[PDB]
Amino acid sequence: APSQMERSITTIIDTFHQYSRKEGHPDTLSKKEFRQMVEAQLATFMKKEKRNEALINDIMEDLDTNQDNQLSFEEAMMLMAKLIFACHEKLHENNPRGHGHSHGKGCG
Amino acid sequence: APSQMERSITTIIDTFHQYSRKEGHPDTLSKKEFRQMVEAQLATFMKKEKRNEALINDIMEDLDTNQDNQLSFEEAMMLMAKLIFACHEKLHENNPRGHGHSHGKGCG
Ligand SMILES: [Ca+2]
Ligand SMILES: [Ca+2]
Ligand SMILES: [Ca+2]
Ligand SMILES: [Ca+2]
Ligand code: NA
Ligand code: NA
Ligand SMILES: [Zn+2]
Ligand SMILES: [Zn+2]
Ligand SMILES: [Zn+2]
Ligand SMILES: [Zn+2]
Repeated sequence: APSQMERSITTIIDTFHQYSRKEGHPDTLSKKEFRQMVEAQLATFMKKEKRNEALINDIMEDLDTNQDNQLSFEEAMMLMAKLIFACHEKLHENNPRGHGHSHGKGCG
Repeated sequence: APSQMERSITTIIDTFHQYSRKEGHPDTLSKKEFRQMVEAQLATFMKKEKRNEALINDIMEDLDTNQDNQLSFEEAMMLMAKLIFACHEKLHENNPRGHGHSHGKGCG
């Protein structure tokens, strides 16, 4: 049976593929594909990015390290890593200790 | 609403926490916690690891880079990165092109 740790790893690759096969090379993200994925799959984690196209342009040029105007699976995971670490930090920030009660914000 | 890219990032941190808070430091994985997580959450991705304790010992000592006998969230993600990249490779291997039909193996 697939554990929830296994589904999360699969869903990440499944979601990258859902946007990489749309145009151009089927295993890389064009600008249109990456903006489409970001606006549709990272709308809460990147609430300021979806509406501010000026930010997606900065992110695309930082992730595209080999400067071929598309994001390989390796280049796109660099963002997924930064999100996981940032979500882990915020999750500890939204859950302070010593209050004597739970918090249910998660990360944003 | 939480996209499936957002749930996967949350479930990864939620699963690491489910095993890190059991004993010792609540944000790190002891040996018992990491073996417990691996055997319960990576049973298919690491089918040879769950039954072969000799492998979990190698993995624990490679992930524990600062040699304090526990895995921080940063040290444990190094494994999660290798799994994602290995699952992405195997997913292309299990889905050859040109057969004229789909494949449903995913990755193992
Ligand atoms: Ca593409
Ligand atoms: Ca590139
Ligand atoms: Ca612990
Ligand atoms: Ca350590
Ligand atoms: Na690739
Ligand atoms: Na930490
Ligand atoms: Zn791929
Ligand atoms: Zn409180
Ligand atoms: Zn934590
Ligand atoms: Zn076939």
